[PDB]
Amino acid sequence: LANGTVMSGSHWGVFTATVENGRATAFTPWEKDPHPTPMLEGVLDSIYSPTRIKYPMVRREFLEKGVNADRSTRGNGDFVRVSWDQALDLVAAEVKRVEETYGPQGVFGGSYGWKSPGRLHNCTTLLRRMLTLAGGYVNGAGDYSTGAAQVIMPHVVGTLEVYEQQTAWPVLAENTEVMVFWAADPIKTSQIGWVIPEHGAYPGLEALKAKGTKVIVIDPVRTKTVEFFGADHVTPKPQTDVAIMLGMAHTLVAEDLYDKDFIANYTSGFDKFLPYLMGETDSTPKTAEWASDISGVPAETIKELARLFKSKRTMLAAGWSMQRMHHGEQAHWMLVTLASMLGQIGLPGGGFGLSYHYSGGGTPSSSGPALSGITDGGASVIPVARVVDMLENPGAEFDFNGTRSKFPDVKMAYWVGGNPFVHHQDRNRMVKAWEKLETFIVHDFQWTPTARHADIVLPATTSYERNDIETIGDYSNTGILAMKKIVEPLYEARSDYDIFAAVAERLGKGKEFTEGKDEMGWIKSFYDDAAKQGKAGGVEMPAFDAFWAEGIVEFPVTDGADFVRYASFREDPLLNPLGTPTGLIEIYSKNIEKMGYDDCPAHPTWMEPLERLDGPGAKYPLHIAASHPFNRLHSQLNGTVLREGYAVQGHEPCLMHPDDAAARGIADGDVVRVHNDRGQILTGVKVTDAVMKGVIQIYEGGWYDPSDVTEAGTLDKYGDVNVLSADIGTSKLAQGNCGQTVLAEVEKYTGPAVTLTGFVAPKAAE
Ligand SMILES: NC1=NC(=O)C2=N[C@H]3C(S)=C(S)[C@@H](COP(=O)(O)OP(=O)(O)OC[C@H]4O[C@@H](n5cnc6c(=O)[nH]c(N)nc65)[C@H](O)[C@@H]4O)O[C@H]3NC2=N1
Ligand SMILES: NC1=NC(=O)C2=N[C@H]3C(S)=C(S)[C@@H](COP(=O)(O)OP(=O)(O)OC[C@H]4O[C@@H](n5cnc6c(=O)[nH]c(N)nc65)[C@H](O)[C@@H]4O)O[C@H]3NC2=N1
Repeated sequence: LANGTVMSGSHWGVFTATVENGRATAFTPWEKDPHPTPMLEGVLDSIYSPTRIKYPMVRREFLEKGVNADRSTRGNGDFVRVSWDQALDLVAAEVKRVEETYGPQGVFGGSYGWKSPGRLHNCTTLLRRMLTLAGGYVNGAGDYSTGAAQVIMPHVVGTLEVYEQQTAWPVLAENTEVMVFWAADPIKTSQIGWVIPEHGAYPGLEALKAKGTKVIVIDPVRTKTVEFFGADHVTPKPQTDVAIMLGMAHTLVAEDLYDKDFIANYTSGFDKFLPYLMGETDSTPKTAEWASDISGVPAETIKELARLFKSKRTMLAAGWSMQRMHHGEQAHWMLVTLASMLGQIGLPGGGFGLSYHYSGGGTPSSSGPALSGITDGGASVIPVARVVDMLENPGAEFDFNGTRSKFPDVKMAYWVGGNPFVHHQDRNRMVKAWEKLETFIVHDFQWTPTARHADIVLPATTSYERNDIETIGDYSNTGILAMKKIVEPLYEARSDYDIFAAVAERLGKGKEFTEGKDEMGWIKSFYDDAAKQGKAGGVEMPAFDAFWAEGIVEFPVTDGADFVRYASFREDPLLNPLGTPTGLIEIYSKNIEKMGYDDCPAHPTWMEPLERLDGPGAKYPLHIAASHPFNRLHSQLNGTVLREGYAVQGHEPCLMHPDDAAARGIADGDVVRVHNDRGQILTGVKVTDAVMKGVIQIYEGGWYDPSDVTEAGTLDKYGDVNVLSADIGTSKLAQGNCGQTVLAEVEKYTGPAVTLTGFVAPKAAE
């Protein structure tokens, strides 16, 4: 057996693995990583944990009855182990049957998911490459991260904005006087990257602290971002940020402080927005006092913040939680409007930024080339979060960005690299709608709730059991890494590439799928490509084997540290207008006006959400800050040793304010039932004043562990927050998810003891 070290990467960073007798025994972070993630050891563990999928399995009821199977029992763990050949024969037969019987509209291939990095072993693209050869499929559009923001921004500033390079960190360090983190916790969220992360946000944050720059955080939770900076902390009732922003804008107009020149020369539609702000249209001036009545933030505080932002070089760095809510489009649209009134857009250190908390935005871009990877080669596309609406309403129409389409009639769903039975909203609704599917196939290397609900489960390998290549730095393009194989594939696990190649072979399309190339053949072609472009661009790169021997190639930064977003638009709006219909920032959109959507007006507007903390006639008393986990990447790593560090009596933790806990006779460490009209879950409480009164925090990603799959509304024993969320569109414009629009009640759990079954494999899978 092998003994030695091997370097590779992941969504958590670059690392060196120590291998002893063919087993990985430790992951040590890259010496050049400025801030490694404590989660790295959970990544190692995920390769060997009790929930690792060993063999290909088929649900017994499905094996026995096929389409006539009782579908209500999916998830009960009654699986039968089969050989790879029979499993592959079955999958290929089912794909062909559905394609022939129902056409491409019958196969849902959106397969949303974070998967693992890698240009070759991209499971979701490989799935689609195979389905394309099979006859076609229904795809998903957008994502769960910025579903609302990515649709509204192109109407306001002309581009998606959320996934674009930010004004460089060093520019902020030298110019910014006030840094505001609005609904953003960069310390927590910068641990991860879509491609390999360089953790560039930490050096930037540390430089701001060293400078003595003033930091203000607007978040209902006193996060580590607040603590690291000793920041001025404002806590609004969740879902009221728009009211606060209107109050600030009203103040700036009232005191005649706003930048009339910026407004006049760089925006369009402020004249149509002003009457609303003044209360002419509805007899309700949007004053700081009015904002206070809604948000709970003192009127004088709202006024002082506005005056401060107006007089200092201020950067508004906003997160995405506030748009993952009902009417989410309004949040960043109003933020940009407020930013316009301040008039600092395009100035070094001023304006706004929507990606400082994500994958290193702001970290200086190098002059390196882009790496390419394998490609894939009723409406045929639906907004990702409308997946259950589609299942329930085949043939019904839906609105999206000014167009109206019909839902296709789906009979099969194939999922890889994703965990919809954890990520999607309103679990109970989803569990029932899933019965409309004749066949559900899943590939994963961990027994997630999604894998447990499959008709056919195929064991995939992790990135550590294969070779790949990937970029370091979504925005910085720091370099290219050789993701070298660390250990041999465990049990009967196979790469998604091999599995799909075998299925395609059975469809008579093996050669079309593989292109006659093997793993290393594909990898070399991607590298050689980047190398051709590199040399043409003046960047020197080694030959393939030389690159592989060293394991990494880094690129030089030329002028990337000087980047200022919107500077050219500000310098000359005549030569460099924006990509909007007017060429200016659209505070009022004529196009959106023409759409006639009741839930998405033509300018930023405060609207009552479905449910909110202290809202009129609200039924439940507490808002659940269902945000991103500190110690998991969504659901990833829940089934590893890391869980021991945060579980409370074996359950997902629930942070609760001492006043809220006392009113209920709840003590620190108690197991509590969190419930509303949609569902009920058990969590373990940690009493802390970190969360504002009226708000509890239960992160998304907990592995749903239902008591009885056949019992409607069954209790989730572990703590999947999505058992409590509603499944509705942000509005007709974007149809984004509202995963953080959640109210619930909590009571100490005194019922019978439950046994956690989510972190051990199904008995038959052992
Ligand atoms: N550690 C970690 N785990 C992850 O799962 C993870 N996922 C990655 C992905 S895909 C994304 S998309 C990003 C997520 O980035 P995003 O900004 O969406 O993050 P969240 O954690 O949902 O929310 C950030 C903050 O918003 C606060 N907040 C919630 N409700 C409100 C509100 O109504 N008003 C205000 N002002 N603040 C509010 C929360 O309390 C939280 O501190 O993180 C990325 N990074 C990640 N890191
Ligand atoms: N209430 C709520 N609040 C939220 O803020 C929220 N965030 C949303 C966001 S922004 C996102 S992106 C989604 C995340 O939901 P997503 O489904 O992306 O979550 P992950 O836990 O990353 O699941 C990825 C799965 O891929 C598997 N996997 C890894 N690599 C491979 C591979 O190479 N082969 C195969 N076959 N499988 C692999 C992992 O083991 C894991 O089970 O949740 C969304 N849901 C949310 N709900």
